[PDB]
Amino acid sequence: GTFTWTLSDSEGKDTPGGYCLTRWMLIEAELKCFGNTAVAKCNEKHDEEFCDMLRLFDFNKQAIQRLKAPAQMSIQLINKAVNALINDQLIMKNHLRDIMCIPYCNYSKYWYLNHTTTGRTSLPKCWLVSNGSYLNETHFSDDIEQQADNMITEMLQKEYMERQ
Amino acid sequence: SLYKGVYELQTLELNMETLNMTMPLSCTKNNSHHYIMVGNETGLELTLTNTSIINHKFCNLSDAHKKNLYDHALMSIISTFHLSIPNYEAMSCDFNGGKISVQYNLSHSNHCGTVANGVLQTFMRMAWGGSYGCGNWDCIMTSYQYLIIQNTTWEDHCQFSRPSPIGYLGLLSQ
Amino acid sequence: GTFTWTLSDSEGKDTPGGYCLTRWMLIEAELKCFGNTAVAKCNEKHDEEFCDMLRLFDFNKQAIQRLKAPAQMSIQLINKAVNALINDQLIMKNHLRDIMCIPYCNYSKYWYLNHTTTGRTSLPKCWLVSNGSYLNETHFSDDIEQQADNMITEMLQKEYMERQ
Amino acid sequence: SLYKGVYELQTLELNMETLNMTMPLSCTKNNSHHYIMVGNETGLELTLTNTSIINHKFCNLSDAHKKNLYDHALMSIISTFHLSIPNYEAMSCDFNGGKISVQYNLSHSNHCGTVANGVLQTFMRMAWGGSYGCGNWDCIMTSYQYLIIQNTTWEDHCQFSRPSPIGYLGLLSQ
Amino acid sequence: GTFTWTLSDSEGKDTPGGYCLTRWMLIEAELKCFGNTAVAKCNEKHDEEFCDMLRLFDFNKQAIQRLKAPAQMSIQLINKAVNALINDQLIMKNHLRDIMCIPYCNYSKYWYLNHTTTGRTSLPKCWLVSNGSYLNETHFSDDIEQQADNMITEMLQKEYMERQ
Amino acid sequence: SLYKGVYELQTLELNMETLNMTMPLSCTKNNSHHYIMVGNETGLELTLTNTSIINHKFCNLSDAHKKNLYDHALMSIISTFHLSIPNYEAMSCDFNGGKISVQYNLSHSNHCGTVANGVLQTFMRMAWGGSYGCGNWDCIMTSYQYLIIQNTTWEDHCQFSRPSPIGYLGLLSQ
Ligand SMILES: *[C@@H]1O[C@H](CO)[C@@H](O[C@@H]2O[C@H](CO)[C@@H](O[C@@H]3O[C@H](CO[C@H]4O[C@H](CO)[C@@H](O)[C@H](O)[C@@H]4O)[C@@H](O)[C@H](O[C@H]4O[C@H](CO)[C@@H](O)[C@H](O)[C@@H]4O)[C@@H]3O)[C@H](O)[C@H]2NC(C)=O)[C@H](O)[C@H]1NC(C)=O
Ligand SMILES: *[C@@H]1O[C@H](CO)[C@@H](O[C@@H]2O[C@H](CO)[C@@H](O[C@@H]3O[C@H](CO[C@H]4O[C@H](CO)[C@@H](O)[C@H](O)[C@@H]4O)[C@@H](O)[C@H](O[C@H]4O[C@H](CO)[C@@H](O)[C@H](O)[C@@H]4O)[C@@H]3O)[C@H](O)[C@H]2NC(C)=O)[C@H](O)[C@H]1NC(C)=O
Ligand SMILES: *[C@@H]1O[C@H](CO)[C@@H](O[C@@H]2O[C@H](CO)[C@@H](O[C@@H]3O[C@H](CO[C@H]4O[C@H](CO)[C@@H](O)[C@H](O)[C@@H]4O)[C@@H](O)[C@H](O[C@H]4O[C@H](CO)[C@@H](O)[C@H](O)[C@@H]4O)[C@@H]3O)[C@H](O)[C@H]2NC(C)=O)[C@H](O)[C@H]1NC(C)=O
Ligand SMILES: *[C@@H]1O[C@H](CO)[C@@H](O[C@@H]2O[C@H](CO)[C@@H](O[C@@H]3O[C@H](CO)[C@@H](O)[C@H](O)[C@@H]3O)[C@H](O)[C@H]2NC(C)=O)[C@H](O)[C@H]1NC(C)=O
Ligand SMILES: *[C@@H]1O[C@H](CO)[C@@H](O[C@@H]2O[C@H](CO)[C@@H](O[C@@H]3O[C@H](CO)[C@@H](O)[C@H](O)[C@@H]3O)[C@H](O)[C@H]2NC(C)=O)[C@H](O)[C@H]1NC(C)=O
Ligand SMILES: *[C@@H]1O[C@H](CO)[C@@H](O[C@@H]2O[C@H](CO)[C@@H](O[C@@H]3O[C@H](CO)[C@@H](O)[C@H](O)[C@@H]3O)[C@H](O)[C@H]2NC(C)=O)[C@H](O)[C@H]1NC(C)=O
Ligand SMILES: *[C@@H]1O[C@H](CO)[C@@H](O[C@@H]2O[C@H](CO)[C@@H](O)[C@H](O)[C@H]2NC(C)=O)[C@H](O)[C@H]1NC(C)=O
Ligand SMILES: *[C@@H]1O[C@H](CO)[C@@H](O[C@@H]2O[C@H](CO)[C@@H](O)[C@H](O)[C@H]2NC(C)=O)[C@H](O)[C@H]1NC(C)=O
Ligand SMILES: *[C@@H]1O[C@H](CO)[C@@H](O[C@@H]2O[C@H](CO)[C@@H](O)[C@H](O)[C@H]2NC(C)=O)[C@H](O)[C@H]1NC(C)=O
Ligand SMILES: *[C@@H]1O[C@H](CO)[C@@H](O[C@@H]2O[C@H](CO)[C@@H](O)[C@H](O)[C@H]2NC(C)=O)[C@H](O)[C@H]1NC(C)=O
Ligand SMILES: *[C@@H]1O[C@H](CO)[C@@H](O[C@@H]2O[C@H](CO)[C@@H](O)[C@H](O)[C@H]2NC(C)=O)[C@H](O)[C@H]1NC(C)=O
Ligand SMILES: *[C@@H]1O[C@H](CO)[C@@H](O[C@@H]2O[C@H](CO)[C@@H](O)[C@H](O)[C@H]2NC(C)=O)[C@H](O)[C@H]1NC(C)=O
Ligand SMILES: *[C@@H]1O[C@H](CO)[C@@H](O[C@@H]2O[C@H](CO)[C@@H](O)[C@H](O)[C@H]2NC(C)=O)[C@H](O)[C@H]1NC(C)=O
Ligand SMILES: *[C@@H]1O[C@H](CO)[C@@H](O[C@@H]2O[C@H](CO)[C@@H](O)[C@H](O)[C@H]2NC(C)=O)[C@H](O)[C@H]1NC(C)=O
Ligand SMILES: *[C@@H]1O[C@H](CO)[C@@H](O[C@@H]2O[C@H](CO)[C@@H](O)[C@H](O)[C@H]2NC(C)=O)[C@H](O)[C@H]1NC(C)=O
Ligand SMILES: *[C@@H]1O[C@H](CO)[C@@H](O[C@@H]2O[C@H](CO)[C@@H](O)[C@H](O)[C@H]2NC(C)=O)[C@H](O)[C@H]1NC(C)=O
Ligand SMILES: *[C@@H]1O[C@H](CO)[C@@H](O[C@@H]2O[C@H](CO)[C@@H](O)[C@H](O)[C@H]2NC(C)=O)[C@H](O)[C@H]1NC(C)=O
Ligand SMILES: *[C@@H]1O[C@H](CO)[C@@H](O[C@@H]2O[C@H](CO)[C@@H](O)[C@H](O)[C@H]2NC(C)=O)[C@H](O)[C@H]1NC(C)=O
Repeated sequence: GTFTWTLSDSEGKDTPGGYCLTRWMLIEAELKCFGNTAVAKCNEKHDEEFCDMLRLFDFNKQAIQRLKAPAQMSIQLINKAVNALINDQLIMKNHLRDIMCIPYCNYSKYWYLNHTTTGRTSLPKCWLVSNGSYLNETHFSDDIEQQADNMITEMLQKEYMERQ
Repeated sequence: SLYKGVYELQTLELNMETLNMTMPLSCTKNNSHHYIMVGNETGLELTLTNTSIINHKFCNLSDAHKKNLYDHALMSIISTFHLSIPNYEAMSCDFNGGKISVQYNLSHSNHCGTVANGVLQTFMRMAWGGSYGCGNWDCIMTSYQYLIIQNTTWEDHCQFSRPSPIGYLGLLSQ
Repeated sequence: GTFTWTLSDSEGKDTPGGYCLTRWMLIEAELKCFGNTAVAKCNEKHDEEFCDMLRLFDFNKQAIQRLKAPAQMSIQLINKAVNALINDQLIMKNHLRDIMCIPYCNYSKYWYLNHTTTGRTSLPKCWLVSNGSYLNETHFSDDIEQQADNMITEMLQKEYMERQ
Repeated sequence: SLYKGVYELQTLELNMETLNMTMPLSCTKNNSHHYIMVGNETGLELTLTNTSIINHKFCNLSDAHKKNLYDHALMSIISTFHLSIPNYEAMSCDFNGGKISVQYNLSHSNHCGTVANGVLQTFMRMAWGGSYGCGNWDCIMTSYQYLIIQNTTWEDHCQFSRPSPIGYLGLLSQ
Repeated sequence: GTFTWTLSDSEGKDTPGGYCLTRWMLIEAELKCFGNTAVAKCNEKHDEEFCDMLRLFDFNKQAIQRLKAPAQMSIQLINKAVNALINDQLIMKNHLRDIMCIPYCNYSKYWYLNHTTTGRTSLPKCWLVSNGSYLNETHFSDDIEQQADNMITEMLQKEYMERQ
Repeated sequence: SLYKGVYELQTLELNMETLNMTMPLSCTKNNSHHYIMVGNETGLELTLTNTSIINHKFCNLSDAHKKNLYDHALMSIISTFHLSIPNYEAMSCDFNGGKISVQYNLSHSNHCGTVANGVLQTFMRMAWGGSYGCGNWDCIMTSYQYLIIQNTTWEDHCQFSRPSPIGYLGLLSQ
């Protein structure tokens, strides 16, 4: 019950921890699961494209399972629900970046770091595009490394405080 | 590729098609065709042409619901597009039978400020695709004279893009 | 002056610390005060029903004390102020949960943990309802315990860093 | 009840009645009656009936402010309710004298898409109470033919609920 | 690349770290630069007037440099972009405070602490006004000191964890 | 001044004039004059007077764009102000030639609820300045009979204030 970003309050207790995306939810991929700590970051972050997409999937799951009603789109339901589920500022910033020919997120692919042998995952970040294609890791090599360092720092700080 | 010795860079790609049951998805084929899809059965094509389908100089939109309408979802989507456009009545509409369609007259005299642009801008906003000469978007124009909105069937319409709820949702946010 | 969630900047300096709710503000209860640390969490949290209610009371107090004007409702004032004071997303999520028959907050009662002999309080969370009644602590026992552990962790981390 | 040995679970309940001086509070009595209250003196009842109060086929709403209106707060609340409803003129209004009242005709031919539902949905939204068969809320209907909005006095109207600012505020947010 | 509050993703790599405001951006002042750590706070803070102003300047810079188009105001661009760049709640709270004759931020001057010999800076906070003039540091002496203590605490906590 | 021994209190002041190329700035001179400026060339004065400029009892606003309009930016700003005001047609407009101007008739019979107040309130909101008797802002009135909006040139208009984008942006947020 460490996830507040979700609509219902059940989701966390079912999977042992973390949050899983099944095969059907992914393109050309098998089941992937992210650590509880990283997923829980969406509870407070109010600036991440991944978290909003994650929330839409959670919503969709609930709508399908909860509404016994014929599965017609309830347009009224979406029009009502979107204000609660989506951060419109992210939508507009990516729209704005596209307008100004600045690399931006088009909500496709997400890139994350995975610490070898431990399977420790960062929360995924959006893989930016410009001029009809994706940007190379070379352009944003620096950001990739910043995330690696952020993960290292958390690991060490935890060890020190656990040791205390 | 290991960063700082131990962190592998790994990728994830989302399948947004699974969201088709609750929200419309926008997917494009090329600069002339954008497609909005509902569920696994229907949708509307948005297309740019130099020909017409409607010979009317008027839009019978309110009559489309006065008559029992053909699909609340589609009428809602069409209305949303129209409501977004700032107005001016440069629109003709048919809505006769199950085949529902609307046509906009993208006419102008300098084009800056016309509703024809309001239509073009909304059209592009509805389906970003990859949006590919970095000028201002504010007063733009295209070569096509007309915009057609028409019902269609569940086939193809996904090239240079994949279905995404973002277009529709973005307009709701506006 | 550790509270930024308030409208005026005076509120904290008056009571020794923390924030108090008088008898008149509570149902069938006497004065209750919460610790400064917990109250201050509302400065950054943007997802808590309790904090928005707390803010409305603070607003109300200021409107009554500040406006010398006949106490008519200024509808225009509320219509103007609400956008700043209330997180509409919380309102809509609880509305949505009700629609989908998912337990939700109806802004009534709030449940908190109190560490014995020290009086250390968590910030209160909303007590959910469904099908005309309140949910038992059994259904959300897990969340209650998560909060207890969160409080324990903070206590220990503080002791260790204070010791350093 | 001590969690982890030392944490007592303790409860708090808010008195929202103290907010009556600055914002309207919504409180219900049953499925036929919802009450909106102002200050410590007045308010409006919202009720579902199968009888009528207004014999008009028209609403003299603008005339209600043309004439010096009877209370800006109440006119504002009434207007807000009406503005929320998507439109269609299935409303009749009196507003003659201090007793102000409005009546909606909840008429329909399949009911999905009617303004009668827009009214029913807004009505319920305005006063959640405890909202108690998990179907879609989008196209719903009730047994009552009419909705009456009328001034009233400061008595009772709180059963299965307590006064709360949430209903009103939620509509402002929309 | 530690700044996410910006529109483009380049801004951080250019200046060695931190964020600089040139002479042209300041009134009666020469170049000033703030530390990276403090600036980065705007990535998560959703309640600070300084951060929104900072963002407008960043936007302006990009619009001028990126748009090759004649520099006419694109009103449509601003009307579109503002929703993403400005926290309207701050605008409304200051508006509300002014209405109620409560000291408020009018987005003019900002006050910060600077640790001597190290040049360590807090993120600036808005200097409030009321009744046609600025408030004295005496009225908000307490807040100034709270910030000084917050900086001290961070310094010490870092030293202890670095030592671990 | 060192706090806790080591922290100097230092100040920063922002120059918002550098933002003139992308967004309008509001700057005042006194209670009778508020000025909105664009780029480094033009702007609109907002002024409170007891005289008139327009002898019309009507506003030719739509004709202002029907005719090739004189500046999209200014027409947009004027429209925005007008749209903000809740309505009532107590407005006359000229827009003839490059000199564009509008005049509002701030007429009332008790003033509470008139559009004249809607205009006064928006006017003040547009340019806070320093806003300097703590009564409610809701139903206020001034001594001036008319509001004039008129094009002007790039001179002065900054006393007791400095240019700021906040006024305009605040109205967009509303
Ligand atoms: C975010 O931004 C990125 C970057 O622009 C977009 O990425 C593009 O995604 C599209 C769709 O996945 C790629 O387009 C093409 O997809 C074809 C698959 O569909 C075909 O077959 C079905 C039937 O099964 C038909 O219905 C359909 O009409 C098509 O005929 C591929 O076959 C295409 O292959 C061609 O290009 C590749 C190069 O990538 C060559 O190797 C092939 O030989 C062939 O010539 C093609 O892949 C498009 O390529 C992607 N671009 C890039 C740079 O990767 C994202 O779509 C966008 N948004 C989201 C939400 O993801
Ligand atoms: C959030 O959701 C919860 C759960 O549904 C709601 O909780 C309900 O709250 C109401 C109001 O407090 C409870 O309703 C009844 O209140 C009566 C008190 O008012 C009476 O007297 C006044 C005069 O003083 C009259 O004006 C008024 O009309 C009433 O006649 C009690 O007397 C009722 O008692 C009956 O039920 C209890 C069981 O609880 C029996 O023991 C009694 O003998 C008697 O039969 C009753 O309490 C309602 O019971 C609460 N429900 C639950 C499950 O607790 C919240 O109101 C809602 N929102 C907010 C903001 O709180
Ligand atoms: C936030 O709130 C604060 C507090 O109210 C406002 O601060 C005021 O700012 C204004 C403008 O900076 C100060 O007003 C006066 O500015 C004059 C400068 O402009 C003159 O010269 C130009 C040509 O160069 C002309 O175009 C223009 O019309 C003016 O003639 C000064 O000359 C004035 O000086 C007078 O007052 C001072 C006292 O401060 C005396 O010492 C002088 O001798 C003289 O009598 C004056 O400074 C105003 O004083 C400031 N008030 C306070 C309390 O500091 C902010 O503007 C507001 N918003 C923002 C965004 O900053
Ligand atoms: C629209 O989205 C739905 C998902 O929301 C897509 O349908 C899903 O298709 C997969 C693969 O066929 C089904 O997976 C398997 O289904 C069986 C039977 O239910 C189950 O026993 C397996 O364990 C597994 O889950 C999935 O259930 C099904 N979901 C639903 C709700 O039907 C649908 O194909 C999408 N439509 C379009 C046009 O893309
Ligand atoms: C609407 O809300 C107001 C509160 O905002 C309620 O009035 C309050 O009632 C309490 C109890 O009677 C008063 O408490 C005591 O008042 C005396 C005299 O002021 C004071 O000396 C005591 O120390 C104590 O505060 C409280 O002051 C009063 N507040 C106000 C502003 O009048 C009112 O009853 C509510 N109305 C309804 C219909 O519920
Ligand atoms: C409206 O804002 C622009 C800034 O966005 C103001 O123009 C700026 O004026 C300064 C001082 O004259 C220029 O600084 C210097 O310019 C030269 C030549 O470009 C350069 O070599 C120096 O290193 C330095 O940057 C600045 O470039 C110029 N910026 C632009 C975009 O023109 C303008 O004065 C403001 N208008 C009003 C009415 O206040
Ligand atoms: C991070 O790397 C580990 C190690 O490969 C991944 O764990 C494996 O995931 C695959 C997924 O198909 C399983 O088949 C393996 O059994 C897992 N264990 C190992 C040690 O291989 C982990 O999934 C990666 N993280 C993510 C989110 O993909
Ligand atoms: C987008 O694709 C469509 C479909 O292939 C192209 O339109 C077709 O053009 C041929 C040749 O003129 C006609 O026979 C088909 O009937 C047309 N199909 C449709 C659906 O109109 C269209 O020209 C392409 N546009 C761009 C910009 O590439
Ligand atoms: C869109 O849907 C309509 C029906 O909802 C289709 O119209 C049918 O068209 C066929 C072929 O001409 C007729 O035999 C049917 O009688 C029509 N039905 C009705 C009630 O309109 C239309 O063809 C579809 N359009 C596309 C492009 O798929
Ligand atoms: C639609 O028709 C118009 C009018 O013929 C086309 O616009 C002209 O195209 C010729 C080339 O064939 C150019 O030399 C002219 O300069 C164009 N006119 C203008 C005002 O630019 C237009 O290209 C046609 N559109 C499509 C999609 O075929
Ligand atoms: C947590 O528990 C302590 C201990 O009971 C509470 O402190 C008491 O509160 C009551 C309230 O009526 C006072 O009468 C007592 O004098 C307080 N002291 C003790 C030791 O009993 C504290 O209030 C509780 N926390 C909350 C928020 O209720
Ligand atoms: C809600 O309560 C009201 C008030 O008790 C009920 O309406 C009353 O019904 C009696 C008997 O027909 C009449 O004599 C009263 O005049 C009615 N009062 C009012 C205010 O209309 C109403 O039926 C109840 N509704 C539900 C769903 O329980
Ligand atoms: C609502 O308020 C109005 C007055 O604002 C009340 O109307 C009065 O009703 C009594 C009884 O019939 C008359 O004697 C008065 O002359 C009326 N005054 C005016 C000016 O209308 C009305 O009764 C109230 N309604 C309720 C249900 O309380
Ligand atoms: C209002 O009047 C209508 C019409 O008489 C009532 O609706 C019918 O009620 C009978 C039972 O008396 C049912 O058998 C019918 O099937 C109902 N009609 C429909 C279309 O469902 C309605 O119940 C009355 N409403 C109230 C609140 O008394
Ligand atoms: C905090 O204080 C230090 C020490 O004065 C400032 O660093 C100096 O800034 C001035 C700015 O003109 C430079 O000329 C000096 O060379 C800098 N070094 C020293 C040691 O004087 C620092 O800028 C201050 N912080 C801020 C944000 O103003
Ligand atoms: C605000 O300043 C203006 C400009 O000085 C004042 O209006 C001037 O008044 C003189 C004397 O009547 C006239 O000759 C000028 O033509 C007026 N100028 C303008 C632009 O109207 C105005 O009275 C001042 N208002 C306040 C409240 O101080
Ligand atoms: C505002 O701008 C207009 C032009 O855009 C100015 O109008 C001109 O005024 C002069 C002096 O009377 C005439 O010679 C020009 O022919 C006018 N041009 C047009 C096309 O209107 C007007 O004076 C400006 N107003 C202010 C106060 O600066
Ligand atoms: C505009 O004209 C009106 C009408 O003459 C002025 O209002 C009156 O001013 C006299 C003083 O000259 C007061 O004794 C009256 O009480 C005022 N009337 C009202 C209804 O209050 C008004 O002051 C003039 N406005 C300006 C800016 O000069």
